[PDB]
Amino acid sequence: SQSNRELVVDFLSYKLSQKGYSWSQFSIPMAAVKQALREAGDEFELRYRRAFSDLTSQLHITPGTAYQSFEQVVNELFRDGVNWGRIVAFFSFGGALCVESVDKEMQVLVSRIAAWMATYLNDHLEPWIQENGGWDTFVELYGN
Ligand SMILES: C/C(=N\Nc1nc2ccccc2s1)c1ccc(-c2cccc(S(=O)(=O)NC(=O)CCCCCc3ccccc3)c2)o1
Repeated sequence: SQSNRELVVDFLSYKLSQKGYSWSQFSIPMAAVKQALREAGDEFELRYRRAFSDLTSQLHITPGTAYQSFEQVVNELFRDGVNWGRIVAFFSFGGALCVESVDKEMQVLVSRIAAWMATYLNDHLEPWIQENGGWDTFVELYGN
């Protein structure tokens, strides 16, 4: 999808803005999915992410690191399969890897992390999203 590409892009830009970094590595129901996912991600970071294993601990992200490394770590969010919260967490996770990377002046890694997210979302998560009524059902379940 291209739709999903802009979600990842929307999410990462919001998060970089929010946490105080440049988001300029990045140059209706869709504004509505964006919002719902934005807020979802904030609620997950606020209330919940504290409980989980730091998956950022299990991926010292560096210029050498490739998609399989990424994939293998995100796979830990989905050993029991996909659900909406785990998808929210997946976006959280990416945002996190963007904050660390800019915090590590590797600002260029960002767009690549966004590449990986769009690949991972599209290869593994999409089959579930569609089965479960797509993003419009997420919004209905997590709006406001
Ligand atoms: C380890 C991990 N995440 N780690 C992360 N690290 C970072 C760092 C930065 C940003 C995001 C993350 S996410 C992980 C695995 C699964 C999930 C997850 C994410 C979102 C939602 C959910 S959830 O909604 O599906 N909830 C759970 O999985 C917990 C439910 C536990 C029920 C246990 C139970 C047993 C028997 C009877 C009743 C209940 C899981 O996170």
